[PDB]
Amino acid sequence: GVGFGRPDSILTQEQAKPM
Repeated sequence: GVGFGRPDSILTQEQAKPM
């Protein structure tokens, strides 16, 4: 999802890891 430090969903962006 949204954020930084490895992806969720959109595969090559990154996420804050609450998902």
